[PDB]
Amino acid sequence: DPLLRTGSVFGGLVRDVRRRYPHYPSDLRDALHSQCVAAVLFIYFAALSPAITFGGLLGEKTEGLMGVSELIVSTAVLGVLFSLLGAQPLLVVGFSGPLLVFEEAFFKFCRAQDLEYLTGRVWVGLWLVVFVLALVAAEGSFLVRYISPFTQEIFAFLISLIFIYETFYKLYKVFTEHPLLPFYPPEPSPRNQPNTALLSLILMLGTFFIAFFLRKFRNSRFLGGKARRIIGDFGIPISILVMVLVDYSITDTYTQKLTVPTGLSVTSPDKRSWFIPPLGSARPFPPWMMVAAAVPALLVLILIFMETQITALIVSQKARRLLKGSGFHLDLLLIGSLGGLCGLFGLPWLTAATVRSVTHVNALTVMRTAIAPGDKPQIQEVREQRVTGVLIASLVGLSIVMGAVLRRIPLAVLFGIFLYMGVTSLSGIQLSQRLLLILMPAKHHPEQPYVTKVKTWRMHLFTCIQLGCIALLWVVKSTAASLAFPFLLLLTVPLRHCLLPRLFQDRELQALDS
Amino acid sequence: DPLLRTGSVFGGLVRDVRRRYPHYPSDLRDALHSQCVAAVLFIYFAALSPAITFGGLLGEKTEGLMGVSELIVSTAVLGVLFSLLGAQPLLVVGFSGPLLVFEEAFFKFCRAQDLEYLTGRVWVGLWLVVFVLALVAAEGSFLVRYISPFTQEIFAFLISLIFIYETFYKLYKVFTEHPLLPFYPPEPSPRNQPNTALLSLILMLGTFFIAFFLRKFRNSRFLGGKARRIIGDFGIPISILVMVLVDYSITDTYTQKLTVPTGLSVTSPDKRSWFIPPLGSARPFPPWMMVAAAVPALLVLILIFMETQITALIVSQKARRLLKGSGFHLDLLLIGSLGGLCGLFGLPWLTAATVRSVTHVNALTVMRTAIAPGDKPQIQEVREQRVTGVLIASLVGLSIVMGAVLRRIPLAVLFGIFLYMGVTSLSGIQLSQRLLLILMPAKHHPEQPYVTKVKTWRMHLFTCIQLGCIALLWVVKSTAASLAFPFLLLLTVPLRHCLLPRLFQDRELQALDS
Repeated sequence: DPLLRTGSVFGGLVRDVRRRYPHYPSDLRDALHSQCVAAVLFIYFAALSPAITFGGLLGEKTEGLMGVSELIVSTAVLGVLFSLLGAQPLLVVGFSGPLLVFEEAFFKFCRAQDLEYLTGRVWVGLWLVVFVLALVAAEGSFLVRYISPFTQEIFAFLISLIFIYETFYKLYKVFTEHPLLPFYPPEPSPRNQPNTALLSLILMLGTFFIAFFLRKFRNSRFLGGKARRIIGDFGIPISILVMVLVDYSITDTYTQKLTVPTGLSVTSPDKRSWFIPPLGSARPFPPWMMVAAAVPALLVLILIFMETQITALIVSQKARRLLKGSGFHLDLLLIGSLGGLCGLFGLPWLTAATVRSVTHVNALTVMRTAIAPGDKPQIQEVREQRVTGVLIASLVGLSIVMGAVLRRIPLAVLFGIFLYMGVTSLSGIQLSQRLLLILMPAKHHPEQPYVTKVKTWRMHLFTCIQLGCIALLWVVKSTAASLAFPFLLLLTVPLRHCLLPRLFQDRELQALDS
Repeated sequence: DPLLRTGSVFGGLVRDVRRRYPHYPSDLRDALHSQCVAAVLFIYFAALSPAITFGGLLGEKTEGLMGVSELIVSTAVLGVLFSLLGAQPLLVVGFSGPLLVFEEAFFKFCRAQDLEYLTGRVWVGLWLVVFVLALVAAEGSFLVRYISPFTQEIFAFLISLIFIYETFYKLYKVFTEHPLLPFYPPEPSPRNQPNTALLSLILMLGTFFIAFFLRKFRNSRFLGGKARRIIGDFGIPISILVMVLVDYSITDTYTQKLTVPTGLSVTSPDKRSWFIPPLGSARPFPPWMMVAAAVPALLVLILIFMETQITALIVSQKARRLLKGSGFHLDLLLIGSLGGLCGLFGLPWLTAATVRSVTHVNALTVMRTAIAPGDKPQIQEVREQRVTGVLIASLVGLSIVMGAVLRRIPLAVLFGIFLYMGVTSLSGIQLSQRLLLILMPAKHHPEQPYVTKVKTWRMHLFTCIQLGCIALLWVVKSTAASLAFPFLLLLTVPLRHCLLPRLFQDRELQALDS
């Protein structure tokens, strides 16, 4: 009962510490295996590239005050500290879309009112620290009890679908940068190049298909059991290596490759330094802004709380075989305090990433080797340890000096890897199965509890409502009112607890939503 | 059984006629279905393109005396006549590699000795007619009882493997014609074009994958039974149409498309006409050549007999559920007589095609709709009829006036179709399963009779001998002694009946070889 209220200050934090910390030597010792190396290799690539993309976007939005080096430093430090001290070290922290939206909105507001951006960020971070401390001290993290699988399913489905859409849009942009022309006259990034878009498409599709086939090879009957396990664990590194070697042989064609800043320096050394004074550098900071910085801090608190808590709920489901324990009070305090203290040095705030954390958990799952003939395998265990997260964060931080190795990797392989991640993230959601059941005839449906106890036409209405909510949320995100997206999602909790009981019966709701 | 000897002249032919002809109205009536249209559409494309390729090669070899129009006319006429009068109308006649080798060798011999090529062909055809008549009149087609599944498996495996190899070599040649260059300066088929090789590869792979996925969609549970059957039957036409539309939308890049001669005319109107005089056109024909033309007639007879009878054996296996009957004496007489009479008009000889006939039979197989869950489907029936063969031959003959429609179809789609055909032709051979069983561990082998009654290491030696024979035959085909390939295959019949019993026991041989 981790969500019960105890009635004493900081009770949940003490309970989480006492529950999780004694397992520390086991956490250190569980990392001696060959699967952990493959997980590290996969998640390092899964986590490095979004940092570069969001750093480029952030540098574009904020006129070069924050860029790629700041994001890399923040990711490395926060990931190392969280994996060393967190109660759930399987979460992966990073940047996200809503954080970028908030940063751009706050930059516009600061520019309009003739205020300094970084000092405002400092005061926002201080207020966020105060609010998070006050929330944790009152055991305010027990409201996660009211987040039903309704909201979790909506959130996960929307996030994964958006992930896939952005991957396909990134592929599409190349076909407009390097179009297919009749004539290519002979001649500062290159533009209008031959054989580039088609080669990128081929590399992406090849990486995705090799990864998928190697993953399917695990459950086959060829070769020995040990060889099958070893080859299946290293499927994605093998795909990446094979496609990189294929691309390396063809040297006539231009392909875009990874770029990483060299050296540990701030993006704009002329404008700012590493430490941002809280009282103003060139101008005095007005006290009214110091007092009024609470509202953006409130918005950041709501965003971080929603994202982190929903991700922790999704990761710690009962069907995923999580044993050592979960922390709902310690992780929130760590993330909030570190984010608030990051404001002093001009670094962006971070939150737990849903797809990255789910992929990290999936990479460490060990299935039963005694697969029943013609039966879907069942999870045997999950390797709980802290070494992989620390290693991933350290590699992300250390990538600034490994530019020579990284400049040999094209982006299409990463596109294929992202496509595989997004596709495999959608197979763990009940909404996906209930959505596939629409096409199938009513007599082939499985023996799930929402099929036997619920009429066929009363189960499709639930899916219709969920899809309507997902579409409304996506539409709101796409328009100029995206800053209200974290609030609107929070409005699906009353909907399940105030309006759904008026339509569905209790016995139908208990089996449909569980 | 049709392979017994009766002891009276033309006994087998009379028995075949009396067995098959009464089913004629059923043969006409069984063609009223939607699957027959899909079969016609698939096999028309499967049969048209090899005619064009072999016509080009034949025109290259024989200095324009025989080309594409002659091959098209011969294919159309012989296919129509055979499908109207044959005892097994599911065979598809056409040209093949060994026939091309014999034609080139005979052309070289005629050029060396200063003789006319077409008159020599006329006399060779007359001697072939005489030999085939003498062979049939003595019930000489009872020796097919000695062709064990050993030889049939070797032949089918070699043919399909060569098919796949030629498809991949054609793709490689496409790559070599239009290389990937750094610069493409602007300046008789086009050469050194951009975006051609990669687009051709993409079209081939897309066609193959769409066809495979639509074939797999048949056994799923989505949609109704009628919709599943209809979509599965038309999988290959749908793939072709989709990829043709995809290629048609992109109008910037050059891709090679089907070319077909226009009009019904001989390839070289100056050199020759439609009728070849048997006594010599410009020079008297020496009688010694007339007498001595028997040896090439013997070679042609051996080739046609072997390949046609092995194809008829493969098609009429007991596991394929053939009901109406088979003809081993009527088909040989028809093919031999038509080939011999083709010499007078300067047309090439034809024989049954193994891959084409197997594909035609597969396209007409109806499986049981009551598929057991998690079980391989069982064949329900095969549609026996004469309409599809006549329609395919008529379409092949008529394609000389449909050039406008055909000039919009690229060759990469046909490459993908050929790849699918060659891949699906290898799944009906026991050698394929026994070759896959090498990789699997000894405890996962199925309950086939060659697993229970034969030791594991004594069933791998059989496969090793078969693979050695296949490799030796391929090596012989590749070198300059390819003209002896039909003989060497015929030497595998004594090997199974004189030497294999000295190694294997009767119990092992009876289960390993049917």
